[PDB]
Amino acid sequence: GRATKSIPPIAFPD
Repeated sequence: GRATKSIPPIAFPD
């Protein structure tokens, strides 16, 4: 669920 929209965006499936 963690997806930071700062680039480059790091999104984790949790």
